[PDB]
Amino acid sequence: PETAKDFGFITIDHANHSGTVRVDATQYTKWNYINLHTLQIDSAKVTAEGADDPDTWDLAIHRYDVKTNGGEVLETDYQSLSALKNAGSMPQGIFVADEWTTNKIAVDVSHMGYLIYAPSDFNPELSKWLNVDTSEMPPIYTPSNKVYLLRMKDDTMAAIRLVSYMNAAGIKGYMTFDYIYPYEP
Repeated sequence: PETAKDFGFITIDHANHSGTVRVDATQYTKWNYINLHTLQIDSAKVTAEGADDPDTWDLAIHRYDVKTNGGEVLETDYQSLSALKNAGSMPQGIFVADEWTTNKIAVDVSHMGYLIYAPSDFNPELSKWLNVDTSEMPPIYTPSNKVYLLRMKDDTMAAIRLVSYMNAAGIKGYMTFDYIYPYEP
């Protein structure tokens, strides 16, 4: 059995500043908004005319796509939140902001010659957490297994690591990630 109690902040550890988020991102018509500040989940429709973003959010997931709310992401070389925590040093690298896209966020795959996209923000760096090789029949799914640093507008930081992109039946689009928020070396 799988209820609504199986989605959202399924794990919260206020002492360790850690937790686990699980969202159903199988629909092409929806954004799943995550608020790491309030430990809250929300969703809204996304059409060919864009989306209705809530007043407050830190990141959003559509299928395997990620967008941030004026945030910037760095893909670290660490493959564990523990490995990052132990390093005791801020990982160096260029933080990547969102890009404005008109051909990335698919909202209608019913013409699959034609594929309808939403004009939308997109973070190409955090979305690296899953690679989908479309030149293969069927496509090949390769998770980076890397730890991502998310620097939000207020200069607070989160360390995100995708745990799974499939449910127990192998259905793709059920996204589970572990985080450290707020992350401080």
